[PDB]
Amino acid sequence: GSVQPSRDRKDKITDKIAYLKYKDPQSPKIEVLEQELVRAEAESLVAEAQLSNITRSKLRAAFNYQFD
Amino acid sequence: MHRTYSLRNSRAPTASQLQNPPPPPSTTKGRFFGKGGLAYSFRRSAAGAFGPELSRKLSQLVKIEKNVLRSMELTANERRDAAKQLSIWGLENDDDVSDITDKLGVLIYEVSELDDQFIDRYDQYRLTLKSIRDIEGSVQPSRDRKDKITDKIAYLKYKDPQSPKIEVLEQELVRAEAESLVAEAQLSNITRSKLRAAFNYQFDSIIEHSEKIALIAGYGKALLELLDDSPVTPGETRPAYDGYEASKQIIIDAESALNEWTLDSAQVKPT
Amino acid sequence: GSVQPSRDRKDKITDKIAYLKYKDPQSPKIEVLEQELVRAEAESLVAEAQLSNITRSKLRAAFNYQFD
Repeated sequence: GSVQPSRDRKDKITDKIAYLKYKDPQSPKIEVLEQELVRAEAESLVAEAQLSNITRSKLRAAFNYQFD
Repeated sequence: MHRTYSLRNSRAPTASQLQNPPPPPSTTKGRFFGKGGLAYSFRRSAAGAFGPELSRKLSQLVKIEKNVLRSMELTANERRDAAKQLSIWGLENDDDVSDITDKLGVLIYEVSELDDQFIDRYDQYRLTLKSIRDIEGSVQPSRDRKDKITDKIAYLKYKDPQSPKIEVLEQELVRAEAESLVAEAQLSNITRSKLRAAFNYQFDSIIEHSEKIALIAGYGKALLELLDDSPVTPGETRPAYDGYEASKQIIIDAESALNEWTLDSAQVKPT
Repeated sequence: GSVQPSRDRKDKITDKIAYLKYKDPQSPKIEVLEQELVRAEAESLVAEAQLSNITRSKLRAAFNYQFD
């Protein structure tokens, strides 16, 4: 649930990028939004990796404890 | 700066100062403020109060240089008006004075046009700086979030180490730290690459403008020989002016030299 | 004036293509609109060529007659 806002922000920012590049490619925020998008993409990649590790490690452990 | 090992406001004179003593301070430095305008001094303060903390000094610089640009366009219009007034006033005097004043007004109008072109280039450089201002202002929320999250981590680990959000907040903090590291790297690259490029463009505009005005000054100084300082006794009068062709040739040569000027044609060679 | 509707249609169709490919790339009219755009582009290229020839040939001739 805490990871989800990261990807929500990523999709919102990429939607804004698409809208700005479609309506007016020569926008003042031509590349600042793109750089913010790429740093958010790096953060979301780290978040997805840690989410996968923690989910798959606490599923195999909580269910192991439950089965014990 | 031409300062000296002294505790006074006096500055070390240069070779030009030794050859030509400096004139007294201008009589236009009247005591009101030197302000120019209330909006001029309030726009900067308004820009320097709100907005992101990181993009605060840069916004102040952008606003100050916008005021620079406004005052420069004002002085360009003022100088072109002065040239027009000189050309108008040249009629009442002799033919040689009229022609010389007309050519000088043409040169001053050309200087004003070059000033306007430099104004456009300055605005381009200001927009280049505005881009880095915007990117740093967008970067600032990332680090603001990082500090807020680390403060929350410290508070939670101090008040109750066995909190339900024991490690989710830490993982969110580390991913935010990775994002902030990428943001800082890209901010450094873009800031340091658009500072060295916007200022390079600004200096190119500066040297081009300076060379063009230097050529204008030299050509006007060579034109001023057609004017004569010979005084006439009250009874006598000069023969008719005949230096029209010389002035025409000198202004044609000035225009040709200005048109031919390029970046590689600059004769200024710094050591 | 008769040539102008061709380019007006070309810009309208390319705007529609951009809008459709931004809002939903997997649109049912995925490639029919693109093919219509390319055939309109060929028609507009022929129109521009003939407009240039006729304009530049009747300017040099009408003005030659006027100068005569």
